Parts: sequence; structure tokens; C-alpha cells
Amino acid sequence: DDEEETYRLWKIRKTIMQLCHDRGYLVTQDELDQTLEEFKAQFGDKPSEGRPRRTDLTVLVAHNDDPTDQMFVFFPEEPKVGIKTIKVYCQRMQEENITRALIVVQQGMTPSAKQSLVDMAPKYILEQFLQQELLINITEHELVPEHVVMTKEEVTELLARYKLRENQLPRIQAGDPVARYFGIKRGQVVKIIRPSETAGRYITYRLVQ
DNA sequence: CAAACACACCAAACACAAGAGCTAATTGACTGGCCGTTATCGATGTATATATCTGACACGTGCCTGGAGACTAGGGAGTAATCCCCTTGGC
Repeated sequence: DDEEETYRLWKIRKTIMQLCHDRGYLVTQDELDQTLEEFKAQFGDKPSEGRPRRTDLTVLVAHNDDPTDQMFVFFPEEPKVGIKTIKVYCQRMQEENITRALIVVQQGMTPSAKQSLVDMAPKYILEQFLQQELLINITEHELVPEHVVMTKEEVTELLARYKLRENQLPRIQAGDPVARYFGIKRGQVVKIIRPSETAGRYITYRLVQ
């Protein structure tokens, strides 16, 4: 389809922009909530072998406080992305000092690809998202409360306040969709704020592991 | 072509099935070989009971020796007279 594909692309882009904004990267208040009309008028609304073709709508955004830190958002055309594509992406990334990135794959990448992805991990952080997982922004959902990634200093402050070993805090595996959304990694604590029906508000913490 | 992982399927197990409380009744091992005790069958008697034969005592029959009976023959023992030898007796 044409119209549906354009709608899907616009939704994916909006989701990614909201995600980057949540993480901390600075983004236009315009593109954060741009409707679909300007999207059509910008790209062409002819994804079917036309102007709005993938890999052309990628967006690079720099962090809020560290203008030196950016992250790509690729959109490979291969339904079953291989390793060669990620290989060339990483090579082309290597020219700049960028370290983080985000891959949007049509369909699930082959298992051989995940091995390569993790292999380059310490040097170039890159993670994957299925468009099917990006068509909706979970963090807005009624059930999913509000997360706040904590800085190391305050994590130490918390642990020293409650005299509690970080091993004793609750756990949240990295695979969790909220974790992958925020880009948290192992050994890092996420603050959770829930409306408590018996206490108004209740704040808890979860160490990723 | 060979090796990596992933998925679907097939095949194989684990553990659970509320808290308990009371009462009743069915099961009470068994062939066989073998040793160890003891009951039984058998020989090798010596003691007692009974049968055959021999010895001593008893009653009975008997062969043999000597004794006894009737009768006889014929002669031994024995009256009645006589002589006169011899004894007892005498002065």
C-alpha cells in the first residue's frame, strides 16, 4: 500500500522523535508533534518507489548538554537485514566520533546479525527496533508509569541512604520494552513513580540486571 | 559443502491434587537338603518258663530159690517077758 505505508512511516518517525526527546537529546518542539500533512508535503507521500524512500528520512540528533554526542536512526530496506548492511553502516559511522545509533528493521534481523551487533558493543553502541514495536509509544500507556533514568551520583546517594546494597534492589531485565526504550544498560537504576491509591504517590527503584 | 543458531515438532518425565478427626477388619510363608535328637528296628545276650531226657524213690509185677503139703513105703523106734549076770548088802 501507499497511503498506509506513509502513515506508518510518519508514526514511526514521531515515535522515534518522542523517544529521543525522552532520553535527553534536544529536538524541535515542531518535529516532536508534527502532523502528517507537513510530512507528506516534506517528503512526497509516494513511498511506493518514490521520494519518501527509506534511508533518506534518517535523523541525527545531538544530546542536550553534550553537543558532541549524537546517534543515528537508520532504516534499512532489506526486510531480513543481514550483517553486510550493519557492517557498512558501522563503517560509515566510524568516520565521525558518534558512538550510539538505533536501527529500525522491517522484519527481525537474522540471528547471525545479533552476534555482530553485540560484538561491536563496547566500541559502538547500536540497538534494533521493529517498526511494529515503534508504531505506538508505550510510555504514554495508562499502565506504564513514568520512568526516570537516574545518574550514578544519585544512585550512590540512594544506596548510602538506605544502607542497602544495590544487589538488594528489585530487578528489571534489559530486554524489557521500557528498558530498551530508555536505552538503559546493565548496572543502572531506573526510578519509578506510581500513583498510589493509598498514599497518593509512591516512588520505587529498579536496578537493571 | 559444512557449520552456526533458530523454530516447530516429537518424545520423555515430575509433581501436585484442603485441613484433618474417628472407627472397623485381612494379611499370622513355604519344599527341600541337611545336621542333630530321638524313636524305632535289629543282634546278642542272659534270666526265666517250658519240654525232653536221666537219676532216685515209690508202688507193682515177676523169675527164681528155697520151703512147704499130702501121700506113700518100709523100717526105725519101741511094749511086754525072760534070763541070769552082777550089784548091793551082811557078819
